[PDB]
Amino acid sequence: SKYSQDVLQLLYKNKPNYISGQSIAESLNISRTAVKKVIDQLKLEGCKIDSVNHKGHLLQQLPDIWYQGIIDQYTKSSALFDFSEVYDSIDSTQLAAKKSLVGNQSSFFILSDEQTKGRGRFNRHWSSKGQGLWMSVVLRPNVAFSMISKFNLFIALGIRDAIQHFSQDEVKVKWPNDIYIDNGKVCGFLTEMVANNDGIEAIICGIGINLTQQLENFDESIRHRATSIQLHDKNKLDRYQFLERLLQEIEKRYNQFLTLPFSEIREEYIAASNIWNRTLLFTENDKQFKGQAIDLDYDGYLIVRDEAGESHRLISADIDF
Amino acid sequence: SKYSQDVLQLLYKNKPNYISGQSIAESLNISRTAVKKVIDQLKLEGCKIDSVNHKGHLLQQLPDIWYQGIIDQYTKSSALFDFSEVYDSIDSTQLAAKKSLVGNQSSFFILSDEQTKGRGRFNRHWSSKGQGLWMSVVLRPNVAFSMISKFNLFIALGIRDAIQHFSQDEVKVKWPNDIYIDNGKVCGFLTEMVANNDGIEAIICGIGINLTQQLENFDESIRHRATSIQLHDKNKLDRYQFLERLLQEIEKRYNQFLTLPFSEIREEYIAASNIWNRTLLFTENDKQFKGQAIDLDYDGYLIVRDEAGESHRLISADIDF
Ligand SMILES: Cc1ccc2oc(=O)n(CCCCn3nnc(CCCCC[C@@H]4SC[C@@H]5NC(=O)N[C@@H]54)c3F)c2c1
Ligand SMILES: Cc1ccc2oc(=O)n(CCCCn3nnc(CCCCC[C@@H]4SC[C@@H]5NC(=O)N[C@@H]54)c3F)c2c1
Repeated sequence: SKYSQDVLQLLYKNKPNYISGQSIAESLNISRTAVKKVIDQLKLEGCKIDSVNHKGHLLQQLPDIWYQGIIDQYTKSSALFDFSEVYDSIDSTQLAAKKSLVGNQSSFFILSDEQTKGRGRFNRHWSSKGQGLWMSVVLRPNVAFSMISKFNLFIALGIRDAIQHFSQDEVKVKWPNDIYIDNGKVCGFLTEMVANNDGIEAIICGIGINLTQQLENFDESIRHRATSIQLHDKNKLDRYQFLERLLQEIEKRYNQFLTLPFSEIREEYIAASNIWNRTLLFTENDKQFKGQAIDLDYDGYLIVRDEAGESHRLISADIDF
Repeated sequence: SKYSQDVLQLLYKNKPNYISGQSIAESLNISRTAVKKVIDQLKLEGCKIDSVNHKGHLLQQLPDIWYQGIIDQYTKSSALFDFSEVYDSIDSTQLAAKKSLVGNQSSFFILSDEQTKGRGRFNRHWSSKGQGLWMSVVLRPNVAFSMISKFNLFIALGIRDAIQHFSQDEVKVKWPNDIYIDNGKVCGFLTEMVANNDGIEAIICGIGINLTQQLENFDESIRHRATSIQLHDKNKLDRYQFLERLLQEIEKRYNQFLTLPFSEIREEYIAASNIWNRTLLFTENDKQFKGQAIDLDYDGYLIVRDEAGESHRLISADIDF
């Protein structure tokens, strides 16, 4: 409805108090009966809303659907993000972000319940409705373009922390672009930039996180190597609580990226990684080789000793277990 | 008119032969009288068209206006460019290019007679109708993002050569981003990219060239340091001939960029530069200093000895004479 988001936003703003239908009606300049109809539709879409005669309405719980009016409250109080765009379905949050950043210096993010053309690294296929967080973040660091790599390392730890807050099981980073919970890939992200020789015009970080998929919801080919946050959380995973936590952690790590050399988080990163003490398969255009991760150095390069005993120093790699 | 571009394209395709009105009418499935009206309007817009009873029409000369139908013939025979977009007016060819490249791997260029929001380096103001070439080129080199700097060096020589073909006076490059004809800035360009750690998604090269401005057409504040190609060409500068030459040279230098190390053009570059043997003013965020250009090294870095005797090695700089 035209006013569904405004009513939802009023309900969210007023937790933990009940708000009367009349207060909503006056706030939006519509009748009591249009408020009641909007609230009925919200309950029909899966809003858990307690209604009490003479007292009004209390939003208790949101469904597994993104609502622009709620996310507006997230950006309103954000020192980092100017706005968000929220979609039920699009081709890709990353395509949208790359278009929306042109011609302005706004920091913002784009969320979609579903992507019809989700793309990962190397143009690989990735995005079902209701089961995952599909998000692109656009930021404006005043730094040289060579700093993209370090951004990628900082943001990994923020994403890992946010997921770890909801998982009873250990959450690890696979350098440089994925997150795992006990052999199951729960998240992929990729950092892209627009830049020139004078500096970066935008960072676009694309983040895809499996939230509520049950094993039955993964292809039988990938079930053993894929997982969702819900499969490691004894409690219902609430996507809004999770998003709030993810944005706090993104901001924390972005400010670290702007203020700290990577050598100051390198030990934490190494201890959060699951690439050690195992044979790794590296793909590099037309050539593939096996090797071992020896170190992650002060500049974020992975130090590798390959099967033939030769050392490599890689800013990035395409790694399989 | 709906068919003005199709008729213009037929006339251009048929040089050096005359084409009859009937042949155009049959080609486009319209009447002789609509062909005659279109041709009258083309002549009114400044098309020099010879019409001869019983023989037909010969396009002899185009006005100082960009026509999509002509540029289509330029991209049709190009091994490099898939298409172009041609505008009478837009905010910026570079904004448009950055939007049009999202979600595809096409190579293309964007031309506008006028820009209302032309922007150079550091968001500086730059774009009058009828007097200049305002163009953005989008290319798809399969290379690492650190290669942007070398692209910038190769393209400089192509732009310089194209201008030099029409100027009786020596044309020089001011590293890293401008072209001069005897103390007059005739061109600015800037190379930008979209990239991630796995490689470049697009090069966007924005090129602005003063073509036909007379000194009266420059602000009185910049007249002594600004120039146009026309002011150094005893012959009428024809913008289409010039564009054709500029695109040949862009392609030549792009293929060099893809195949040669910079050390193979470094000597030519040094001999084409006008930054030697003079005091230069460098601006670097909040600090400014004076210095001398000592060398351009094998990697494209400018070697500078500053006024205090300290050496600097700069991938890029903000330089004034
Ligand atoms: C979690 C999970 C588990 C098992 C999987 O078996 C799969 O086949 N897949 C999909 C492909 C994952 C490979 N990949 N490529 N690039 C990356 C890193 C970048 C991924 C793109 C992230 C976001 S999604 C929102 C935004 N809008 C886009 O179009 N991209 C970005 C990968 F992990 C499996 C996946
Ligand atoms: C020729 C000429 C002579 C005298 C001048 O006195 C001036 O004030 N100006 C304008 C500013 C020139 C400084 N500049 N900044 N970045 C650069 C390099 C990048 C310039 C942008 C080029 C293209 S134009 C098509 C495309 N679409 C855009 O928005 N940008 C690009 C500069 F030379 C004078 C200029």
